[PDB]
Amino acid sequence: CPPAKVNILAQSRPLSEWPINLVSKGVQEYVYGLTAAEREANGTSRKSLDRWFARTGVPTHGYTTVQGLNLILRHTFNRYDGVIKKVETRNEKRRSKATRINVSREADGLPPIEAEPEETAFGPDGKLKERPGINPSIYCYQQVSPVPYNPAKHPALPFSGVDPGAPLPLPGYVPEWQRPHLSTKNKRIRKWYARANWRRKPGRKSVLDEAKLKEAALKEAIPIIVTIGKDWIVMDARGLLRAVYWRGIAKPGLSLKELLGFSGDPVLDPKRGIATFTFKLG
DNA sequence: CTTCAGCAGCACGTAGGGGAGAATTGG
RNA sequence: CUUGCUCGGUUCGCCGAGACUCCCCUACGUGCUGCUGAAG
DNA sequence: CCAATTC
Repeated sequence: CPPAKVNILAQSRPLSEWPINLVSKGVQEYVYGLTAAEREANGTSRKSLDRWFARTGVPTHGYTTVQGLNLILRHTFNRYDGVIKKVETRNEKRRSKATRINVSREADGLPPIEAEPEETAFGPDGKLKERPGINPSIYCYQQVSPVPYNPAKHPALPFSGVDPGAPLPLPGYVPEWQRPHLSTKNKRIRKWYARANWRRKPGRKSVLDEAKLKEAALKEAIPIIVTIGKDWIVMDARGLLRAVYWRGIAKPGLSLKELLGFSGDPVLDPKRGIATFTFKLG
């Protein structure tokens, strides 16, 4: 299941202010640090995750979605136990080392020697020692998936979305002295607005018109709008188009129905202004 | 003006926890 | 092969050669900064 | 349709 990247183009308000991000971070800040006998009492239903949000003092910000709540609760409590799992596995290896030295101990016939003490992940106050930090990932789920852009349905915005089904489209003077060795083989076709062509390096003298490349990248945008609640993330499927193009899956035959068909559960990373997409099973 | 000594890191490997859906279905 | 990353050519118009299992977290290191205690 | 259920 190889990954792919999409650069977020448009959004209403920053990802970190989304109810999904807020509720995730709250759940993690509450769970993270809890005595081993507290996580038992506080450790898939509308009813279950409507008393869990009352027994625990984790407020919900207007986000009651089973597909949107269970995820956080599945990851958090698996991390809290992988932290204990690191200590437990190291202790298991320590006990294996004790067994290894004991084997030779019976062969020598001497009484067993003293063994080093073990460790835990909790200190004396009952709280966790290696407290895991807050993952900022805003995971997306089935009912809120990458949909193409249709200006009739989605909110007005300067963009231009192609029809669900149509084979997607397949300055730049290439001057005469540039044509004795133009690449006859198959490779990428960048464009005039590509930023690899305008980066500031000493052998270059026309560097980085600030808005021109950005505008000509946005003109030909393939937008996809994941909409969670009243918030929307308008994406750029070109990064997804490249991945299927260079990985030998579709050769100039796809639309914004088959492209997205190649997982509708993206992982959004708010800090980088990026989106991550998975593939199918093969 | 030197060895070492123990914490931290702008920086780097490691090193090991975790994560990366889609099929009914009711109302 | 439309975004995006790395590195090169230039007449400054884009051209060429590539990477593409990624994100978070805990800790620790080696070179350099910082606080100290030994020896003339 | 679309937010809830399985596994």
